[PDB]
Amino acid sequence: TCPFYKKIPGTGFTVDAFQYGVVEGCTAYFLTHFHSDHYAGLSKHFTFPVYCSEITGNLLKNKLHVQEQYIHPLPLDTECIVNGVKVVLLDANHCPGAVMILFYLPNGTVILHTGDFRADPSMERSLLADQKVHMLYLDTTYCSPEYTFPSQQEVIRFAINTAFEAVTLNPHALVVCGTYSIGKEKVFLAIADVLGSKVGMSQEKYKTLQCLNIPEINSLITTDMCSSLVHLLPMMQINFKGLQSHLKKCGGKYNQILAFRPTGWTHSNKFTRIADVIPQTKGNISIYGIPYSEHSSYLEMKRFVQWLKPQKIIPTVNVGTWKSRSTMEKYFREWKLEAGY
Ligand code: NI
Repeated sequence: TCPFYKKIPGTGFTVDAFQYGVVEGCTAYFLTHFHSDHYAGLSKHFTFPVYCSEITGNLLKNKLHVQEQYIHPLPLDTECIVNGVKVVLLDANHCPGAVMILFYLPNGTVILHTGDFRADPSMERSLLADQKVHMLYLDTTYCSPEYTFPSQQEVIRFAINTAFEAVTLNPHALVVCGTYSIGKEKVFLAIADVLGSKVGMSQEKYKTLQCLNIPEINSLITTDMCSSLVHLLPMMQINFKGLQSHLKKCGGKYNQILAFRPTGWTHSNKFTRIADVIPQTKGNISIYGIPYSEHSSYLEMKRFVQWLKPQKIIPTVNVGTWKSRSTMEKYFREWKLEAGY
């Protein structure tokens, strides 16, 4: 049954609740972003209003074939009225089109639902600064102190330098980047840009990227693999068997693969600096695991919450075990006592 943490009290609204069939008494279904655990259940047969960002609206229309009369895209940073309730969509710093949602209840409660987000100090100068939030529905993906990772900027620097160096030493090396969903486009686009190549990918993937309102995308991507030395493949195929295979397919245009697997977190983060990352190598194939996160680290999350000072926190991630739940509630209490709210 629809869980309580996907329901907005005092409204007929749900958030990311498309896999439960008809949710009793739901008058508007909000979608934070186009990732499968969140959209699961949408299709061309959905006949209720869906509210979302313009980019997420493009992906519903073109990838899932949701009919246009049920898609209600909203501009960001703009006060809008949905079924008589004032709402604002804010940038979530997650994947393209990902939003957080501010609900202004008739009775005067203000509710922020983060969707998936990577908290950042820039959010402290959005519309959020202008009024108090009583309840926070928080993306708690990495809510434990062991989760540290570098800035996105430091990680992209690492990848750019690595790739530029390898291909300048060997102009017959191919770079491969793994993907299984939107997000993390900066990885493969930054590399292609430093090498003066377009990124080659399947037609299905090129279609997905054309939905995202990225400036000058026609200049950076292509479905012609031959003319490209940065290839995007499914994340599944980023392993020695999968890469040896792909290399055979290129017909001796290339003699070496350098591949990137942008993962969330890995236990090498507790020990290893970004400067200190090494690949796994077999033969003429090297694989780099890089910690490019589109979720908040524990410290980023803690700062955002201590800044916002909500009266109640509702976790949306890692809620399935008692030990998880109970550990998160302990951190919330530490944060609150340390900051004085
Ligand atoms: Ni997500």
